[PDB]
Amino acid sequence: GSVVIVGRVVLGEVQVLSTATQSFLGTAVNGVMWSVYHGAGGKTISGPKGPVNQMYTNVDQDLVGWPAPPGVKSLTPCTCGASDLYLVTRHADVVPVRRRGDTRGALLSPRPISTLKGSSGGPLLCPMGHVAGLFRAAVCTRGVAKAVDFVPVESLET
Ligand SMILES: CC(C)(C)[C@@H]1NC(=O)O[C@@H]2CCC[C@H]2OC/C=C/C(F)(F)c2nc3ccccc3nc2O[C@@H]2C[C@@H](C(=O)N[C@]3(C(=O)NS(=O)(=O)C4(C)CC4)C[C@H]3C(F)F)N(C2)C1=O
Ligand SMILES: [Zn+2]
Repeated sequence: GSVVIVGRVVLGEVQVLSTATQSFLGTAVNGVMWSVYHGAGGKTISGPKGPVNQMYTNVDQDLVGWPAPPGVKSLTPCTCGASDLYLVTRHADVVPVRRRGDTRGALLSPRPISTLKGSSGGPLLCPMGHVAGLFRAAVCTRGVAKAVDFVPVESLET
């Protein structure tokens, strides 16, 4: 009934999060580990110090947030306005993405949806290594991902 940290992706470190049935990612920004509601629901983040309740819960935007667990360093928000981004997956892959709006980004090369499955909550990074967005959904046709939908980093504030 809680979310557990089961690993990380070393870039800054993205957290690999798991429930009893699902696994996804968590990205710390502004002292808050953000993730997606469709993975974590309203569940707490567990750990040796005891369960911690979510401090942010938005079902409409599919965005949730816990206070960053001790040791989870926050990534730097992107302020350079880059349009060439990089999606970090749970498998440490770094998929180039061309931003085509506030919440959308086109893939330079279509990827099978299976390779992006489980990477919701991962960051989209700019050429400087700063987080410009948070992976939420994929634009899928014939089982192939041609674009992604993400929560803009501007929405990841206190
Ligand atoms: C066809 C498709 C690809 C399955 C689907 N595309 C899709 O919907 O595209 C349209 C067009 C562009 C945006 C989107 O508009 C609808 C908005 C969807 C949403 F995201 F805002 C969302 N809000 C919710 C809020 C509350 C409760 C449930 C919600 N459920 C949602 O959507 C659901 C979930 C989301 C998802 O699967 N995300 C990913 C992922 O990895 N998850 S996961 O870790 O394996 C796992 C399931 C363990 C947690 C990255 C994408 C993929 F790479 F795996 N979905 C379905 C999709 O992406
Ligand atoms: Zn930047």
